[PDB]
Amino acid sequence: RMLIFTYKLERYIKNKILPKILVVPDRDKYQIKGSFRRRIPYITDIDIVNNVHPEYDDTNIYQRIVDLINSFTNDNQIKLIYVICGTDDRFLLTEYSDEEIEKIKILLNPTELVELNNVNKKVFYINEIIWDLYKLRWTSSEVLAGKKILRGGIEVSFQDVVKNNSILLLQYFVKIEYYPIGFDIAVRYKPFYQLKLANYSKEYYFMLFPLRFYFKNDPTISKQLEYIIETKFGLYKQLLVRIDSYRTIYESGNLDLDTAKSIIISIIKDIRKLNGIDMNIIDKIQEVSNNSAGQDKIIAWNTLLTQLYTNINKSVNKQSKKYFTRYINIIPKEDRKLCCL
Ligand SMILES: [Mg+2]
Ligand SMILES: [Mn+2]
Ligand SMILES: [Mn+2]
Repeated sequence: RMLIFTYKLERYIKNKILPKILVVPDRDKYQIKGSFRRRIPYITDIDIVNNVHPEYDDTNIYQRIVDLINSFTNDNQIKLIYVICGTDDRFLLTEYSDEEIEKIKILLNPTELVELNNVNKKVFYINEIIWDLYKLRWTSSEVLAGKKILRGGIEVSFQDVVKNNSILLLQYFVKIEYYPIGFDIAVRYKPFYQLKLANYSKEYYFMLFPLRFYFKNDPTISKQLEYIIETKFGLYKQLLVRIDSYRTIYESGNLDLDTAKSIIISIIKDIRKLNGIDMNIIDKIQEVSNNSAGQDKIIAWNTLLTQLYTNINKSVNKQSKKYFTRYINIIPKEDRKLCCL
């Protein structure tokens, strides 16, 4: 039932999906990156680099994206949510006490902003707010229209953006089996922070990731860490990503009831395989599915998935603390300070 890696699935992806969503389908012109390249058992998403020059360049890449978009209009399995290309430099801060001020005029909610101006490495929640504003995320209709309106009413055109950039990102969601899966395609048409243990509070599961990088060239330890992260706790991570998929699709304004329901159904089934979960959250989700309807249901679910998200994090971090302490103690105290760069 669950979406697990198999070669039947990989072949289906490479044969039936990729030729449809890639700018250049030729196998020699694309590379699979990230977790899918490692063929992790609990598939989360697919990351791909598409090197399309000289086949495609500044002068014809737009029309090829238009072709892709149009080919999907009547395809219920594939949706191109965002085309990411360009930046809005007005949100290019210099992180100076005076920089910030000059941007508030174009923000709506700077309470959240001032509610975390408190206090040098917390630029993380600053960029966490303005990232979507700095990086231009084009919708399909904005791409087809060929123009985009920015905050404050500033006008921008897609052709200008491609001419001033070397790469664009296609953000797809694809219904592979029972629910949507993210496909991120980095399209190159012209010729990191989460690795520091210092930037973590006590998210012990995610703090294993810097450790895995540290021990990447140690066979015995890298196998153990890979097993722990990807198999023992693999489903915890997959469920977090799957909840992010709901959120992302919903926030973009493209989640219909049928898709929301398929996601919620898959989560209810799989959540029972986990340990330490407040199953009351699950019961609350079922009661929504019973006494709400249409959009109100989608919204109520979104709200409840947020609690569930928190709960899953809490649980996996708790069950992970010992594996962290174990492997961190393998590193010398002098070096364990600034793991791992
Ligand atoms: Mg579609
Ligand atoms: Mn990935
Ligand atoms: Mn991705």
